[PDB]
Amino acid sequence: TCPFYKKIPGTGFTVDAFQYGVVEGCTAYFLTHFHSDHYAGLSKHFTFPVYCSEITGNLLKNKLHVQEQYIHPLPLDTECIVNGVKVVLLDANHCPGAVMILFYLPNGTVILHTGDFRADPSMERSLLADQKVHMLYLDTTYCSPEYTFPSQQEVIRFAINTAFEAVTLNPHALVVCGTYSIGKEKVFLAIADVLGSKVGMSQEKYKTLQCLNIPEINSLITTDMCSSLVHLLPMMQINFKGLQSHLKKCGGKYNQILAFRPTGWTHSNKFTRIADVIPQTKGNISIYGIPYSEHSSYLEMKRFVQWLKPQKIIPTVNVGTWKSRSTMEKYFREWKLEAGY
Ligand code: NI
Repeated sequence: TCPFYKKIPGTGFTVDAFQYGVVEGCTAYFLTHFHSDHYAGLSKHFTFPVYCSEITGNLLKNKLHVQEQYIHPLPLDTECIVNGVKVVLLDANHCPGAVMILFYLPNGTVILHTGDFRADPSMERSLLADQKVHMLYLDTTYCSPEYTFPSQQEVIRFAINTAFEAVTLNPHALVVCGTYSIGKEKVFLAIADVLGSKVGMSQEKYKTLQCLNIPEINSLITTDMCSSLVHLLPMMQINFKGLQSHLKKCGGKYNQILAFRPTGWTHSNKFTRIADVIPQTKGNISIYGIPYSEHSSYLEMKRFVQWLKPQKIIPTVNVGTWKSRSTMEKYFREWKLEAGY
């Protein structure tokens, strides 16, 4: 049964609410982005109108084989009427296709649901800037001040420089990169660009990536593993054993592996700088774990809520415990007192 923080009050609308079967009183189901926690339940036997972005729609048609008559793609930064109500889609600065949604309720109330997001000062010059938000449904994944990480550009900087140095020192090494889902494609697209290579990958990852409207993409990725010195692998293979095993498949082409595990936040960030990050190494194989976040840090989150000045905030991540809720409400009150709204 559908939780309260996935219902839009005063409408026939739900948000990322697909795993509960037939939601009583729902006429238009919304999907913020193509990640498994959010789409769980969708398939070729889904028969209600789904609203989403274009890219999200491609992933529904091609990866879940949801039928074409039910996918309603909506363009961004655009006022659209759905079941008598004005919606707007804005960039979530998360993974590809990821949106936030602005709902204009018939009784004058105005709701922002954030989906998943990495807050950015650029969001302060979107269509949000024109007006007031009475309720905010907020991705609170890193809502505690100990959650610090670098900017995406610092992380990619470090990944480029690392990879170009190792391969200029050893022209016979292979670079591998981890993935489970969509998102973080810059990790491997930038490493492959500094290095002269296309990216090598499986048939399933290649077709996921063919859904994402990335320009010049046919020139960047391939299913021919042998032609490539950057390779994509499932995240669970980025371990000494998984790699050893992959190094054998390549057949005396490479004699060294440098691997990148993109993680979210991890405790080591509290003490060490991006600059100072060091690998695990066994013999001829090395693994870097890198804090490439697609979620707001604490500092980013707070800044966005203070510019937005909502009347009421409802969290959507970390909702399960009394101690987590209590913690999050304490930061909402400090933010509000400080900015004075
Ligand atoms: Ni997500």
